[PDB]
Amino acid sequence: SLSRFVETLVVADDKMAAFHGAGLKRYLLTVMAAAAKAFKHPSIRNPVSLVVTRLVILGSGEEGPQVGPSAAQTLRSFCAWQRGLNTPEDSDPDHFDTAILFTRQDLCGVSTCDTLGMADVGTVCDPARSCAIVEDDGLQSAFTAAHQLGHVFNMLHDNSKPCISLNGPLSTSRHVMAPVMAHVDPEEPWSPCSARFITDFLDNGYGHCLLDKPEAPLHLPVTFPGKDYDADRQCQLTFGPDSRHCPQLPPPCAALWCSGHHAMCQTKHSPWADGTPCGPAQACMGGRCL
Ligand SMILES: [Ca+2]
Ligand SMILES: [Ca+2]
Ligand SMILES: [Zn+2]
Repeated sequence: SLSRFVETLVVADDKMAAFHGAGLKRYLLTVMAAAAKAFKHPSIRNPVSLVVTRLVILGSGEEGPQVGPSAAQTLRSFCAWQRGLNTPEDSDPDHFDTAILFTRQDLCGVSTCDTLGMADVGTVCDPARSCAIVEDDGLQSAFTAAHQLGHVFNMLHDNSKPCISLNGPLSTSRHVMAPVMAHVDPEEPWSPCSARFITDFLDNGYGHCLLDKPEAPLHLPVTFPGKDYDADRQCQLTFGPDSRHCPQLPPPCAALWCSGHHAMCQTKHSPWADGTPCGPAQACMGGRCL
């Protein structure tokens, strides 16, 4: 089976910078790594290799895309912007196959949105339309990412009419292309339905532009995200610099609860990052302490 490469542009926005500071590039790489690990899983049934060839960080001095107010607007804004950066032929190292915008603007509290982001379906090799938006809110934005790129590869939600047929009645929502905020089974990240829709896409020659290998991609961390950022840090990434992990809430791994201000524990209900210590000889995998 012919091996694919997705030459990804990554764009961090004006507010993503304020939030992450110097820690940004590393953060963004840690997330992208994590998305890339999902596309590399045998469950997708295709040798797809997610790869960052460019990374751009804006100001505040750098006239970027007009992000906000909505998610639908942000995507049309981004996709028109991102083109001024691309090149005519996939022969120039600067040519990228798809683009992703991470923003820390609350779009999904003012506007409708897919998970915490948006994308069109089946666009991988259309430079005018191959692009995505993700609202960042922690390491788990690596799955928001994959879900949106999934759509880029012509995937649909696992609760659509076509997907019920293929996944079977006893299907769970523990996969990347589930319409809810996901808790992806890492033994089986992609469902049968997602596995098929991509196969058909690539087989019908829609991934013709993913065949060239980029000469110099950015290095992606090979350590777990829970080792790179501990529980407190992960909490800090979701909610703010003052947020500490509330470990006391059972079961370990299933939900990252973080402190806030009397005093409280809050949650976005997305698991602890994979490889967070949760026991003496234990770390978390897919929201469980194994
Ligand atoms: Ca190229
Ligand atoms: Ca390419
Ligand atoms: Zn979706």
